[PDB]
Amino acid sequence: PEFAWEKQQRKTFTAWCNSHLRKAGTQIENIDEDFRDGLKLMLLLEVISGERLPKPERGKMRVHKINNVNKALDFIASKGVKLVSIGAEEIVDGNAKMTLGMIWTIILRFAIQDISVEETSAKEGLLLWCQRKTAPYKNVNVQNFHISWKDGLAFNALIHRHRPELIEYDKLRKDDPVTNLNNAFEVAEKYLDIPKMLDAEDIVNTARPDEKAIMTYVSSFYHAFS
Repeated sequence: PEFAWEKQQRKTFTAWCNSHLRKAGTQIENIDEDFRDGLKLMLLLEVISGERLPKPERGKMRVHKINNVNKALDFIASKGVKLVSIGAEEIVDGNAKMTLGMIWTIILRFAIQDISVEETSAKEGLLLWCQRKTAPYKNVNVQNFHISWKDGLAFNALIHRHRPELIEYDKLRKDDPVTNLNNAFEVAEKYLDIPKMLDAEDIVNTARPDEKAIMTYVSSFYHAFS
């Protein structure tokens, strides 16, 4: 039995991994299984760092997989990440909850941390960028990475600020949140080559939708527009 934030993070983090793994000629399907041998995890880190990790071992025994995951974890540690709750054995053994936490760590370090706006970095910097870009939209008030995005208007406003032809902003009503959210999600996919990472119903019906999932997707817009 699972949580809503858990279904949110699995969809989102899988789609995010795939938005990078596609540049290296592969995809994952099931985040609970497809990183257990460490190969696609090294691949992911090569794509998002623009660097190369130590040669992977493809011998199919457990010890090689543990070795591959430890290289990945060493590469993350080398970029300044203090890994705490996670270890290579439990990843290879398919600790799905731990594997989700490791992917968040990678998203935070490689997609969010280096964002810097007006002497403000990482999550806070990304939020300030959203605030700046959505300033002139009177029916938008970005104050967080959760409820502020629930009605779909902020997503649409972000796109429209950069690419006004993609969004007919005046059609969008505040009390029509699922239409707004899907509209943004569809435009981002078709036109900005940002794959869908969120589910509209999960966003609307959760008092506070998952801010890691929203941060992940929004970080993709920051990089698409930079």
